[PDB]
Amino acid sequence: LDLILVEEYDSLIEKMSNWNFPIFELVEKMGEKSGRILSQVMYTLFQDTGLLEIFKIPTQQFMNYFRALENGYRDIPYHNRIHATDVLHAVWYLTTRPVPGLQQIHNGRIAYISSKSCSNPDESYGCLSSNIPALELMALYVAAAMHDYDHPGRTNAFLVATNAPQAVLYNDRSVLENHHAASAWNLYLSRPEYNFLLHLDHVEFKRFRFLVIEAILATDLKKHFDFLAEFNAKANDVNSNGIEWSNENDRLLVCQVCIKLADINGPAKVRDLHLKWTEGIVNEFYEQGDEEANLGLPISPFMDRSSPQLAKLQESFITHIVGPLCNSYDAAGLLPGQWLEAESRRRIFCQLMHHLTENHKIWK
Amino acid sequence: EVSLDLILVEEYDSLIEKMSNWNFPIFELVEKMGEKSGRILSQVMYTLFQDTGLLEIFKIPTQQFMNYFRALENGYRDIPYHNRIHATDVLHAVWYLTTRPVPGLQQIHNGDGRINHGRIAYISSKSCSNPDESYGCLSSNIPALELMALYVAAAMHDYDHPGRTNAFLVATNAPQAVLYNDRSVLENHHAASAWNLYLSRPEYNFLLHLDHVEFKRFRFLVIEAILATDLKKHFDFLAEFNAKANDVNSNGIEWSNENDRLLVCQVCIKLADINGPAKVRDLHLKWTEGIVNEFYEQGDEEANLGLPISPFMDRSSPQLAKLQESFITHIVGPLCNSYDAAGLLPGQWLEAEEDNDTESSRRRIFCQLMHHLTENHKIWK
Ligand SMILES: CC(C)Cn1c(=O)n(C)c(=O)c2nc[nH]c21
Ligand SMILES: CC(C)Cn1c(=O)n(C)c(=O)c2nc[nH]c21
Ligand SMILES: [Mg+2]
Ligand SMILES: [Mg+2]
Ligand SMILES: [Mg+2]
Ligand SMILES: [Mg+2]
Repeated sequence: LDLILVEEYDSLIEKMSNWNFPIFELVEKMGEKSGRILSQVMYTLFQDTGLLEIFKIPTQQFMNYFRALENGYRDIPYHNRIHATDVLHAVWYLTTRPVPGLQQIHNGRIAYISSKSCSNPDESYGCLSSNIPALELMALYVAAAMHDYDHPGRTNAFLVATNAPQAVLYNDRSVLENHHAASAWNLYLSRPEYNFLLHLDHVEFKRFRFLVIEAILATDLKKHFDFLAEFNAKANDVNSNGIEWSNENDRLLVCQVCIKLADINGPAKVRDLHLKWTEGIVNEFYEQGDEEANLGLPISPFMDRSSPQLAKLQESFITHIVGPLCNSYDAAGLLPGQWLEAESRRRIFCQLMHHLTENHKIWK
Repeated sequence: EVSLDLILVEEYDSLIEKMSNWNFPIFELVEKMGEKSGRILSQVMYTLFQDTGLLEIFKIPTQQFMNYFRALENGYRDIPYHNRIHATDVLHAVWYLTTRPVPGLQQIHNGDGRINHGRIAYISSKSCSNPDESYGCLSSNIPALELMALYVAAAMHDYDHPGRTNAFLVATNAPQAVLYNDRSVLENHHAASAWNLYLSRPEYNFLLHLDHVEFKRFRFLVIEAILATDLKKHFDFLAEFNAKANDVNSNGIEWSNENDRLLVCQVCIKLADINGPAKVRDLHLKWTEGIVNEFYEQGDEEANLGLPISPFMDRSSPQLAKLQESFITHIVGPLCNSYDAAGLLPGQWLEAEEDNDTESSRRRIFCQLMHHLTENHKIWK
């Protein structure tokens, strides 16, 4: 049994080491225990990261909370625990793997993580794990795991339009996003057997909670262009200055843009995966459409299964949302990739940047 | 009948006449009402909505209006400061500030039985009017729908206040602070609560004659006003306001810009929410009393919880003078100046449009609340 469990860990880490991690396959391998995918992946990553040790996190409470958090994810076509797991894997990968030419100032007193499943080929590379303190990256990983907690499979617009109690409760501002963060943090405080951050002083915990909220609320698309604008003003402005990883604010922004990219990574994966996710999103949209119909309301754009515009939807999405975000992130040179020759006065190859471009074509 | 209708009119004219003054004697009204004093807010709201014409503009049914505002009052807890009386005071302030004559204010704007949704309505106070063309009032630049939202927001900005600060709630990990992720915890609760109350029952629906567009906008405007009363964002609003209105490279206002209009409206409740040290000594002190008493009530609970008593909240070690001094210096002070610099403050010209004293925009103006502020400041230094 001991060896059997160790084999499973090495197996997973090997699978997850690919940006195009076959998450749907894992779902199958787990079979009936499929519902514990988010907690299992969280455990595996917190180990590979070393966070469990860095913050003396008791294994029991950790699993208690995340096993609970998982059950909070409804059984809907897209915004479910599998999505959360995917978003988690993405932020982990994006802040762990080698980034061509990334200058690592804080190159690992504040603790810094380092994935045991990869390392920079040489000084020509770098990674966020070396510029962003472990506390902050843990907030990101946790935020990712709870960012779509208890999603109803409906959009903020729908909630706001139908004057849903949840929308009235939050004054129509980031309705879902607020509810995700609040519901999850509430769950955490519900029982003492969930408190896995007990070994953090009131100071650290206060900040950790802040960071987690900031990350989750940044996943509200209505604020997409504001983050993007703000991120570029700091990172991609020849009259500005790089980032200054020694700055909390700058670092936070980097983290927010990172989770934003991870939440909508769909079209930046291999076609196989991209289509599987797309199928989920639209099926969920069509359900929302059938309701608007039943409520005698105008069906929202791209949500009418009788008059679909799947390609127009995806083409539009990539063009206006994921695309510009990816470029900004790429321009800041934070995207993991690899050099092409033996010489940023050199050609790099960004696998996800490539996937995005190819996918855009299938929707044109 | 007539002997009953003629008496109802008298009360109206009285209240209006009394409110027609920046230093409206609220507490005197509280007593004049005595046992029916629990309905100050609903009575003032109704009165002000007639003085402005809002009842007619949006064909607001009296029954549902009273129904809702009566219920809204009841939501205000019986605490030392954040109570229906404070609400009524703030409501009166925004009403006054956006209605009385303002020296040199541009009038750039629109100066039967069916509602014409094609035309943008503007309200006009019956209890006053611009002395001459040298004066302009805010109600002439900000559409009725927007001012009505400001007034309604004032009436609900502190709904169900617990008498505790946001910091307190965040620190004690109150269920409400968790719910709103420590962001404008109280302010969020006020708006969400009042709105939930409004949609609670059909007999509260007094806005039943606004089309979906108008309602949607009204709701948005109200929330924006209420949430601006969170002092944590005080300096941010002040900064932004200065950037537009009066700064080195300031632009102006352009009342045609919805955003600028909202900013002005927000800076208004902002001021009206803390008008205390800008009223006459009498009123200023009476308010100061309520605030400290409440601050102390908090300090007590902080103690019963084994928490460090928050600054100025320890009654067995008060620092009232220091408190007010600082507040009038770092908060209300800079706000009034900024608002004054933009020239949006009611007031009156000192001299004739001939101030070229060779024997020594250009003429002199006297702002009542501007001086009250300088005076009250003295009695704390
Ligand atoms: C689900 C939706 C709010 C955002 N979103 C997304 O994240 N991915 C990956 C898509 O392909 C997509 N297509 C439309 N909307 C989309
Ligand atoms: C009540 C408090 C949050 C703000 N506040 C206020 O509104 N007025 C009028 C004061 O004099 C005052 N003094 C300290 N804090 C104050
Ligand atoms: Mg989401
Ligand atoms: Mg998501
Ligand atoms: Mg308040
Ligand atoms: Mg108030």
